[PDB]
Amino acid sequence: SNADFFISHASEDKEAFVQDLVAALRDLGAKIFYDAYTLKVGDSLRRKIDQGLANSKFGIVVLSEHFFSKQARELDGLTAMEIGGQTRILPIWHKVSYDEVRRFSPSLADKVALNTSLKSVEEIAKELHSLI
Repeated sequence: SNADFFISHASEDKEAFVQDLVAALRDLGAKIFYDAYTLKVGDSLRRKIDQGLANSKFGIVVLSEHFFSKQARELDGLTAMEIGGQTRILPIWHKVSYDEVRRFSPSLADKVALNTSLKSVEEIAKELHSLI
């Protein structure tokens, strides 16, 4: 577990917010990996999460509109608990509404998480760095 955090995200967010979160956290002296953790349609969240947790202390999942679009009701209880029911995984809500999160997964909407509409990338990096 060399790195402090690994960031799993949708490709559409990688340059815009993942990129600032990575830069801001590195600026504070934290080790982070974002190259291998982009999510593509057909990827297994479980496998990517286990892969990342084998090389890092914690994991970050960027919950944006793109992440939800890319990712079935029957299995929502299983997949949302992989994002929200893990002690070492912290989700970040990015540019999403409570009703959107609830529409994709009722289970996820009430789980404790960071939110970019409440803090700057710098405030989020400082708060994430404290947990380390």
